[PDB]
This record gives sequence, C-alpha cells and structure tokens, in this order.
Amino acid sequence: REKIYQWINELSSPETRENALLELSKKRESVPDLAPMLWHSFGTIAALLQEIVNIYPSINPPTLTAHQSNRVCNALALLQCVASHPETRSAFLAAHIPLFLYPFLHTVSKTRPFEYLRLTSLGVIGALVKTDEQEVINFLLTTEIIPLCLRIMESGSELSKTVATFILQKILLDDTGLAYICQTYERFSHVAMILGKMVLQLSKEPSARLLKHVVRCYLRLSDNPRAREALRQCLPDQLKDTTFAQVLKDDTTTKRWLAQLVKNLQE
Amino acid sequence: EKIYQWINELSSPETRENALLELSKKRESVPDLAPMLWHSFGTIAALLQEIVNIYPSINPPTLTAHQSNRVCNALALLQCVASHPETRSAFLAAHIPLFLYPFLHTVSKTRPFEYLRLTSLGVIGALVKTDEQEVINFLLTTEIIPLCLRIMESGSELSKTVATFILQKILLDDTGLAYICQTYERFSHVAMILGKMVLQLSKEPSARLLKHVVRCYLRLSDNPRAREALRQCLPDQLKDTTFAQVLKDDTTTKRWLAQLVKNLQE
Ligand SMILES: [Mn+2]
Repeated sequence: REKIYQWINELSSPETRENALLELSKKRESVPDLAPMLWHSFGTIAALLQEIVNIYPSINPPTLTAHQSNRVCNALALLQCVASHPETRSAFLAAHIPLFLYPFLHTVSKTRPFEYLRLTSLGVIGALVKTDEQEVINFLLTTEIIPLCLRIMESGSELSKTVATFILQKILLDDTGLAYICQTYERFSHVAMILGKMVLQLSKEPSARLLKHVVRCYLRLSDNPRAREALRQCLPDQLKDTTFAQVLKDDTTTKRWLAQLVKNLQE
Repeated sequence: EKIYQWINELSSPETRENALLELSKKRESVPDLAPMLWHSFGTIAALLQEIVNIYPSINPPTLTAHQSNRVCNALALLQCVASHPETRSAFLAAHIPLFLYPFLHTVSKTRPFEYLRLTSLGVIGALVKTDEQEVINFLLTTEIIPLCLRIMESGSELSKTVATFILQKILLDDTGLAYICQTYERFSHVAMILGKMVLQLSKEPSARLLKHVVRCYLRLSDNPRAREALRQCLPDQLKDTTFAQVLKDDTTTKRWLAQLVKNLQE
C-alpha cells in the first residue's frame, strides 16, 4: 500500500504523472484492488483518458513514437485493470471508455509502436468480455467493433490476431452476437473468409492459442443453421484432413472442439 | 417520421453526411432530439466517428471549410445531447467532451480551424449553462481551463468570448473559485491572461468580451486572500476613464466594475 496511494495521487500534475503511470503499471498484478482505487480516485480516470486523447493526432498520419506508445500503453494497462475488476467492470462500460480505444484499433501501421498500441488496446477489450455480460456484447456490437477485429485478425501480429479472435469468439458465444454475425450471407462470409485464410497460414506457421480460438469460432458458427449449411461447403479442408493432427495431440480441449465441429456439419 | 429516418441513417457512412446536415438544422425544432440520439450507443459512436475522422487533419493542419462544416454539424448534435437534462449526465460519464480536446489544442488561424475551435467551445459552454455541480466537477479534472486561457488571448473575437465565458461560469461556482485560488500557479496564470486581455481590449474594444473579463475579476475578488494579489495586478484601464465610454451602455458591467473596485479597497 506504501507507494500505491502516493503514485495514484501523483497521476494529477503532469509533472509527476509519467513516473506514476509506469510505477503503477508494473505493480498492477499485485495490488488486487487497484481498479476500484483507480476508479474511485478523484480525477484519476480522467487523467488516464487525457493520456489517450493526447496522442490522437500522432495516430494518423502515423507518426507515433516508441516513447509515446509506451506511456499511453501504461495508461491503457491501468484501464484494462479497471475493465476486468468485478467492482468496476459495469461502470467502466457505462462510461463507454472502450470508445476511446477505437481510433487506436483502426490504425494499420506496422511499426512496433503501433503494433504495441493495438495489442494493449485489444487487451482492454478482451478483459471487458472475459465475463460474458450481455450488455458488453451488445455494446461491442452496436459500436462496430467487429470490423476492427476482423481487419486485425486479417493483417495484424500473431499476438494481436489472437486477442482479436478471442474477442470475436466471445461475441459469437452469446446468442445475440452469433445471430448478428450470421444475419446476412455477406457478414458471415466475411468472417468465414478471414477465419479461412487464418486456417491456411496456421497450417504452415502453427500457433496453439490462435488455432484454439479459430476452432471455437468455427464450432460456434456451426450452431447457426445457415452458417452450418454454408460451412458444409466452405469449411477449409485442413480442418477435416489430419493436417492439424500432431499439434492438437496435446491440446485435448481444442481437439474435442474440432471433433464436435465436424460432427455438427453434414448429417 | 423523417427525424427517426435520418437518425437511423447516421449509422451508415453512406447516408451519414446527409443525416448530419438535416438533423443539425432541424435541431431547434425537435425537443427531445438528445434522448432520441442517445437512445442507441450506436448513434453516439457514429457521431464520434465524425469527430475522429478529423484528427488526421491536425498536423500538418489541412482542415478544409468542407471538413470543418461537416464535423461541426456533428458537434451541434453532440451539443444538444450535452444540454438536455435527460442525457447531460450520461454524456459526462462517458467523458465525451474529451474527444474535442485535440481540436481545442490546435493553433492554426485558418478559418476552418478557428470555426472548429469556436464550435467545440460551444459544446463546453452549453454544459456550463446548465448550472450543474456535476459539470464543474467534470471540467476541473479535465484541463479545460488551460485550453480556454490560451484561446482567450490568441483566438478571434467570438472564440475569446466563449472561452472567457466558460472560465466565468467555472469561477462563479464556489468549488471553481476555490480551485483556481488553490495554488499560486493557477491563480497567477488566470490573473495574467485577464491582464493581457483588458490591454488589447482598450485598443480594439469589444462590449461582450469586456463584460466577461470584468465579471471574472469581480468573482475572483470574492476570495478574501486573493484580494492583495488582485490589488497589485489590476490594470489601470479598469481603474481609469477608459471603457467609461465603451460602458455607456453597460449599466451591468459598470455596476460590476464598481463592486470590483469596492472589494479591493483596503
Ligand atoms: Mn445472450
């Protein structure tokens, strides 16, 4: 508790806010109640959003430096902290704070500063949907986060693609999210096409976590009657062959899922 | 039925620009447009997209009259959501005004930018007009005061006026006054800006600006401990016959300028 209070308090005057963001960002894992402390502290959340908003112009044209990205990501780590705490989770959603991260998620630059910015931003969202609250899914649906996730799964770093897919997975898990993605052949096909190319490169450049999420997504889509029908024709061969046999020999969960997916298709 | 139609067309970039234009001019004629717009986070998100699509126009500064007028139409809609008593609170909990801070931070003097900044301050001014404690508590944790102080001395007539009005409503609130006097730094910078203002106001006068300026000094004179500082920094033009002409019409402003002198007398 020692320095935690002082640092939190120091997040005020921009003269000592940088050190506080850093010191706090690292001690986060420890202090289990940091989230409510951050949230309930006067002007602290605003200070964090201030950090986010300050770099909006450097995001496009893409001139964000490593230093800018690191400091803002410190703030984002504290927001992720606030996003997954049971006592602050729901209010975090009321504040529509995730809407402050979307411009970050829209960037496409490849430099590490941007990739780190996007990965950390995705971490906040992933922690938001970790508990399946109906309201968070409906929030993400209506704010158009899906297309942002799709592009990233489609051309981001392996790390970022994993979290983006996990987010799409959570959205798909809920009945509303599943029905929304399958409402038109075009929206389903867009998602299926992306998961498709993911299943092709993953077969030559393996990735356990990513492969696990891609399988869950496909499995979940097989719950919708029309997507199931479509998948009867468009489910990539690599998911039916034995191509993933070896790598799955250790991940019993995902293997069980792929078996269920193949079972669901056809009749 | 057309209001509902356009509102729905905002959530489609294909039909948004048109909807913004229609809903903006139709603003004054639709009572609860705010609750209608806020009825769906989707609508708000779309309105914020318009604001976000403008950040790329900052450094290098390339904002065009067309881009400015378009986003400002979106600001007009955010402003009415900021005014309505049914939505003003949710608007604040989402820190929506912060999306406008990058705009308020620009310094380009081209009309596209000046107008963007004027319109943005207008969103803030509509917040403080409500006279909510909720609003002042929000702004104090945002850095709006420094942003307003810069414009108060470098902006155009209209901008300087809206910026000074915002500070005025902040100072008028007890906590706002206390906040500003809480430190030498804060008070000193405010005192300095008001100073440069009355100076360039003597030459090239402005009835509206002066009233807001005078009102800020009067309210500052409400804090006992500040009075000594106030006595020492008060510009001559406020103590002499200047403005006496300009103030022939302002019975209110001179009545205020009178109370100011009286508060500072030892
Ligand atoms: Mn559900």
